[PDB]
Amino acid sequence: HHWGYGKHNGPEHWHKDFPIAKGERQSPVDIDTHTAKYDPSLKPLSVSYDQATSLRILNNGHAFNVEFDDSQDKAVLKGGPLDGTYRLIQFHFHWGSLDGQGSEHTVDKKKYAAELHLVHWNTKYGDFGKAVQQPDGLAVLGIFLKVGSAKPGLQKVVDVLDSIKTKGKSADFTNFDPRGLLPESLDYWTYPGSLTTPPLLECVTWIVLKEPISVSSEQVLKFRKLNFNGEGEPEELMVDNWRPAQPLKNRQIKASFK
Ligand SMILES: [Zn+2]
Repeated sequence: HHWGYGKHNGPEHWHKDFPIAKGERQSPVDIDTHTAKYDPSLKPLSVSYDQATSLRILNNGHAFNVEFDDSQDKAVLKGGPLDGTYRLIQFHFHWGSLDGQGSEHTVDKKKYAAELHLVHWNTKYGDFGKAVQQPDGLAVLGIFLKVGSAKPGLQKVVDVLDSIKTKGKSADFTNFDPRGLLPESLDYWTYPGSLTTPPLLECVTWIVLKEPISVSSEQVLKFRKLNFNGEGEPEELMVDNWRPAQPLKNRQIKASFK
């Protein structure tokens, strides 16, 4: 009876195995755009992905992760609210069963069709495993997806999904360039929070871009053909793999922009 997103194991149940689910800096959260204060000391975000090396795409039973070689300083996030340099380890998405839901963060209670998470770890902790044990161990860049025009840079991801339909399947996935997933603007909101899946560790500086990217209905439809189950098990479509907004608890959300 492992955690997931169903009626009997979904986000409302997580606190039983992961008591930090009711902690002081849980994610995601609703971004109240009227109370997020502009902070002119926040720096431009620096996203250096030109040397990114993707290796593999994996269905882990909760999402698909596109994984990167993080054994050298190749694809780093820095600047913004961060001190130091954070190395990209993987990205993944959360999405809905319908276009009207799917994002984890919300913006004045608005839910987007999906949300992309580019996960980075603080190089001063040596690796991802040690970083998640630190309050500033991770920097996660969150990007909202709305349904409209296709995102051409997403199409190589969408097209390999039939090869990792079920939990546990992986596929070679080299030379994918994540710069094809970024909006024009790097204006962002930022706040201290957590992983949004178990173990829900409170190790993340969240950086959520104000500008969503557009993906086509056909692109998000193919996300929804994935499976939570493993091969040869009853088919359960991987949809609504999103945790809802959690209490802000007096944390302040800061805006990079006026
Ligand atoms: Zn995520």
